[PDB]
Amino acid sequence: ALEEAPWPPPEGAFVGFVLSRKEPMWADLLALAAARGGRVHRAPEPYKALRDLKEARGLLAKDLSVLALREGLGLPPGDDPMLLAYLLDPSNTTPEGVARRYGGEWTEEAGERAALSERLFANLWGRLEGEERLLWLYREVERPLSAVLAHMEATGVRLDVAYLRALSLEVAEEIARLEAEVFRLAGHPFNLNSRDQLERVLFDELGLPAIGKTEKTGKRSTSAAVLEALREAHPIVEKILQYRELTKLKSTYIDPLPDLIHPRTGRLHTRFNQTATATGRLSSSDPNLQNIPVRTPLGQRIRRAFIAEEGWLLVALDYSQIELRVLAHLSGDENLIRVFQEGRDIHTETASWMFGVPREAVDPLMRRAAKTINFGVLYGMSAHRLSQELAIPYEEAQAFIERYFQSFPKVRAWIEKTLEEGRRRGYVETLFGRRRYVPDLEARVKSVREAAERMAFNMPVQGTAADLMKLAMVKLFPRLEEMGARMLLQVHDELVLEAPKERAEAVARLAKEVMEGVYPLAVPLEVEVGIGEDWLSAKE
DNA sequence: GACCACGGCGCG
DNA sequence: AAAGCGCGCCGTGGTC
Ligand SMILES: Nc1ccn([C@H]2C[C@H](O)[C@@H](COP(=O)(O)OP(=O)(O)OP(=O)(O)O)O2)c(=O)n1
Ligand SMILES: [Mg+2]
Ligand SMILES: [Mg+2]
Ligand SMILES: [Mg+2]
Repeated sequence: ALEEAPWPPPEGAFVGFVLSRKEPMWADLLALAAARGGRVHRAPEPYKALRDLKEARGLLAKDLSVLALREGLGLPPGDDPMLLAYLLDPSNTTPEGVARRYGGEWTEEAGERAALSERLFANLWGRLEGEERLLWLYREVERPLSAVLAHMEATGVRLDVAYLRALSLEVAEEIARLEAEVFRLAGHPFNLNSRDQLERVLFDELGLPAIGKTEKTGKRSTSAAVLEALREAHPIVEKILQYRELTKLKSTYIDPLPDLIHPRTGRLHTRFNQTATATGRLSSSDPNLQNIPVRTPLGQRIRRAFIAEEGWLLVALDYSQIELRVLAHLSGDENLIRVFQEGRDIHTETASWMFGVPREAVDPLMRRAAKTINFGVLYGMSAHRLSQELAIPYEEAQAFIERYFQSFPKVRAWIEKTLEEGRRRGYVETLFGRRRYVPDLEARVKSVREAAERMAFNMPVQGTAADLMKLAMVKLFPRLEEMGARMLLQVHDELVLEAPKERAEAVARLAKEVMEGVYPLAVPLEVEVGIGEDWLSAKE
């Protein structure tokens, strides 16, 4: 179809490329092509050809940019049809689907990918015309953010490998102690990793009371919540919970991470997926660095393995109570606004009630426990679940939920208004106009409809917080480059940077200010910042 | 060796 | 498990 023309392509051409594997830091670049003006140009040798491009423009542009950075080439990502489609409808998350939906087919040939990028860009650009607010998000947030993400991905983070290896050996011995006790208590060995085998042991052999059922298959659940309720019924329960905690951490973090160090950089490299969530948040994968443990003693030990380069420090910055502040702005609730104008902390207040201690006596881990409670209740947690999680009577859980919303009267009104508009329009939106379609708001099945409602009224809050963080990253990145500091990770409302020791204090101050001032709301945004040699010490 | 669905669980 | 929401990865079980 397209006239095949000699490499290289003219400037502004759209690229297509094929990787040996999905991870750009680990992939071999198998093929590269570009398309423009009814022509397709195929590179005879992809790696060398990379040097001819001045911009990665096309589907998955960021990925190619990350591969280019890895090879020491400064090839920034530009237009990407994925970002246009994702803004039109965040269910647009794969090139396979976007292609089918907007005008072609995602194949495994670079030339075809190049032509496809060009055609999809034309069509999607046409769909965005008139959508002033989505276009603003594209130009002011998503497009420039992809460049920032590319640098983050290519930079990676330093990990204390020997430390994790040593930790693995210690945790293995403790796991053996736990499994042996579980087998002694069961009266026989079995695969303790199999929730099917454990189910039979707990509920059929030991005759414990089943408490809950699983979603898809209706099996008797062995979840931590069920085990928690059974803690008193049998000694084997506590041992299983401890085994579960250790094996989770070992199988997910301690063992896999050390093996993922890149041979060229000597660092660990995640992917920051820009078109992966329904709300506008980023996700992180291969490996996921947005869920590194932090709650338990062993989890904290693991977080300590994330460290600064010699002569550098980590700077960790985290928005205070962020979705509550966002909620205050979206809902306009006078009481909630006043909470933040007065410098109050709702997590600490709930924690002090939960644990029956003065606010001054609330420690960091008590405060963290209050977050599930505060956001749980806000986004529709049942009194039954609440009562179970707090080990208080059903009636007390009910009253806590009532006082919560009674304290902030306009919140319920905002929720109702949000749902009404979502029903009529078919979508809900963030402060900046990012959309999520929620068709099930009119489902005739109550459980399905109500589930859709909770998704719907949560999206403007979580999504607005996401837009704010993305905007802050776009503003902050060029200031960091100027100071010779690096942006390493984003964890939803937190950034982790790496700075030369002599500039770390200046970097911390500047980053705090950029993040707090990103987009003034009806309440102040506050950012907590710490500096340290490891990720744990840097969050104070 | 691969894929999936599921339950389960780590973080935000 | 339960009327929190958003993710990605683990091992098991079942295929292919
Ligand atoms: N169990 C949780 C924890 C967090 N979040 C969302 C809402 C939070 O505001 C946001 C950021 O998570 P944080 O842990 O940083 O919580 P906060 O910003 O609210 O409190 P903090 O002051 O400790 O940073 O993610 C959530 O929906 N459910
Ligand atoms: Mg926060
Ligand atoms: Mg946070
Ligand atoms: Mg799942």
